[PDB]
Amino acid sequence: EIPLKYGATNEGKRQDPAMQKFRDNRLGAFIHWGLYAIPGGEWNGKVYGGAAEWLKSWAKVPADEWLKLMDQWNPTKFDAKKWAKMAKEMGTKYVKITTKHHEGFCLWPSKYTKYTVANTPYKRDILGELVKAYNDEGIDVHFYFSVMDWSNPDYRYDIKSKEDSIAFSRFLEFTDNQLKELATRYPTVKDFWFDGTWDASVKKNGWWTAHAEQMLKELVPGVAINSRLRADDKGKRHFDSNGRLMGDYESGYERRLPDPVKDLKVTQWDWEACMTIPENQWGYHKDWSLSYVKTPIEVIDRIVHAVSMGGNMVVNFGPQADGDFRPEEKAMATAIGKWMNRYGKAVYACDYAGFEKQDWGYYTRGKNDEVYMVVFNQPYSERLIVKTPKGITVEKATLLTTGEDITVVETTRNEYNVSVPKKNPGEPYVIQLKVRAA
Ligand SMILES: C#C[C@@H]1N[C@@H](C)[C@@H](O)[C@H]1O
Repeated sequence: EIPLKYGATNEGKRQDPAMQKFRDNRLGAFIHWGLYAIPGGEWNGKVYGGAAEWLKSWAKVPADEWLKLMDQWNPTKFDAKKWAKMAKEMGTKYVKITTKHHEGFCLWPSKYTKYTVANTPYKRDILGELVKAYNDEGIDVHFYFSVMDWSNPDYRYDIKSKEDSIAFSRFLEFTDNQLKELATRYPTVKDFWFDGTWDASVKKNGWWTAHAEQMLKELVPGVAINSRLRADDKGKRHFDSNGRLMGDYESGYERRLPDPVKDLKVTQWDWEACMTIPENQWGYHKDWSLSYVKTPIEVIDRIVHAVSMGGNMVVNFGPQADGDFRPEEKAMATAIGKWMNRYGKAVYACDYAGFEKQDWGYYTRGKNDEVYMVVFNQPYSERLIVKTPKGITVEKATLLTTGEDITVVETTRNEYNVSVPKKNPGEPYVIQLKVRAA
């Protein structure tokens, strides 16, 4: 045991109702909206292939010139109520919103900088409009916050002098102020998801990360805080020097997911994954033909994968400069929505089932020990292999949509062949099992 003052706080998984809710939600959407939406990946006639929200970096644009985009910020098609309806129709139980990205432009009228929605032609408090609209639909709201801030010159990448230390100490107070502001202006917030905490300046200031966590939990009862915020005394991030998880949930699976056979360790803690529709674009990019774009079933597969291993999944959207969503994103949300409406009993409020992974797809476990087989790969054998843990038998199988009974044949001790449905469902589908222990 190494002694640590700013290491892990939590024991195991939080089991208060607020965390249970965060967990049971399972499916979320991510919104990346900021000034980067205006150029849409293009600067000075040149289209850059990197992530559009990092365009300031790719095109080497100075802060003053970048933040001048505020003068064109006028999303006349924006309508918080439509956005919330879209999220509702997709089947998302929560939404995570970029309050401020690396660029430093704030979607709420912060008192602590001039780079906010207030100083734009649009003027209005976008974030407040969204919080109300989503909450009205019964959708929880979570706040993305970039610690790294390219708009504030007291920011430092590292601490190489007392001068740097002085500047950065001012920067951390500025940050605390924005955070307190967010927590008190918008007290229904359920989570803060920190990003841009990877620089050596932050790694050297673990105490501040632990402080930010404590500060926000005092202000917002039951609020959740991601692991990404946190560094310990030694600069170890996410998990501390004694290997204990910091924050309330693990938050490293970004555009990738744990292996279903090798990474079972993740079922021991809460966690949340996020993903993009193209290969790597979070903010709006005008040309999606530049990388592979996932199909709905590919996205659905990742959602169920996450849940099968006891984690949440958040699918990202990068709204247009005008405040509307591109056609591809509307189609995606609608498709995910249709499927969740039919099969979401195997997703919402479900968890790791403790069964050995099989090739046809994923198991999930319901709140009353339902075991759901979510089938993505249809075997030509017409038989779906189910190997049970010790002491578990399978008493019945049922097609979720129709209620029809599905033949279960015992092949060996602890193994069965569950038949495919008489009629091929033509899409990833669910069979529900009734199981019994000894
Ligand atoms: C890097 C990086 C950032 N982290 C992802 C969640 C996006 O915000 C991306 O731009």
